[PDB]
Amino acid sequence: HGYVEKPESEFKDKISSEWIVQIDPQWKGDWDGAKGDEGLVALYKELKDSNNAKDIRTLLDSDTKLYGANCGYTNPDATPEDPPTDGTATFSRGIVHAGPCEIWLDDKMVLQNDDCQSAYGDGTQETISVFKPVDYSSCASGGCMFRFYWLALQRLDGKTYWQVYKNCIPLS
Amino acid sequence: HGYVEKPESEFKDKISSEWIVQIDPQWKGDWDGAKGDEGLVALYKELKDSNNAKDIRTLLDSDTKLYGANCGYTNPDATPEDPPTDGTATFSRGIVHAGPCEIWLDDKMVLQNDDCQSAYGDGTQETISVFKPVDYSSCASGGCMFRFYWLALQRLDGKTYWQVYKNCIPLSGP
Ligand SMILES: [Cu+2]
Ligand SMILES: [Cu+2]
Repeated sequence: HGYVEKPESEFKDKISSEWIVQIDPQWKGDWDGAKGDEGLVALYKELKDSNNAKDIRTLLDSDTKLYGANCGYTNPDATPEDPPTDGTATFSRGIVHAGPCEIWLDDKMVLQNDDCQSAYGDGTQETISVFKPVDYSSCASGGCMFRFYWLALQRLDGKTYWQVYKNCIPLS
Repeated sequence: HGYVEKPESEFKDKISSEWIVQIDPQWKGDWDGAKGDEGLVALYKELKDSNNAKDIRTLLDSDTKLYGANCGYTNPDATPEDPPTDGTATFSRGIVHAGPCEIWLDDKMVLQNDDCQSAYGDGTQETISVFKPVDYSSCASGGCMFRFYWLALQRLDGKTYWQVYKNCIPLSGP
């Protein structure tokens, strides 16, 4: 759960920290047989390779009925805001689910990791997750759309689920 | 997870300890706000009272799309077997989810609890769950269908779900 807080996510309607969808894994594999967070991540990395996938955006953007609405619950129509000046993005809390995440500035993939839980925080909810480094130089011209993608790999009584989080924030 | 082991569940095809369905709570209430297993059970009891429900079978039988196929993955047309002789039924493992369960022999409800995790075992998977007491006397003349229902109350990241478990086992008379 959570949303990007810097830059500040905006909502048209209700504020929500929830995933946009929560579905069965769509890449065929032995998801249920993986040993814990490290197992889910390791399997993800293995399936990423054999599906020939360079990033999660391509997958998550390919079908909004299966992978959820563009921008999730966030509002791309919001008043654009100034990019951060410190080369970071900040989540609204600590990431406590394993899985890959990505930041794009328009068509430029500026940050990517197979397990953002370990890369950008300490796995506790208390420690704010800080996405860094982020180069916002491509935005200084005429702005950009900041897009955040996160695929959390989750378990409920032995069964693995994919949770999809999407945020969009316009920058000037 | 699990299935009734005594009497012995027979499976239509694949053997499965899984629920037949897993769905949003269908009774409106503050399911996500309940504090743990104790809270989930306490909330069930309140909504049971206000929905005027005497059992879970009526609800779970009312819509077999929403609440899953009759008999789950089990075969009610298996060779009938002799009822247990010791006034008990045995689960295939220990129950480790909170929530109500009940046992019917045809239209007779012979066991019910709002929280079978605490009533019929110790909350560990290792300790086998044993439903008791069960009176099988109605099966003597002409056999009976044994039905097990269980509504498990589960959380996944602050969101509550209902898991529905159903087993049917045919028992013989003399
Ligand atoms: Cu979450
Ligand atoms: Cu289970």
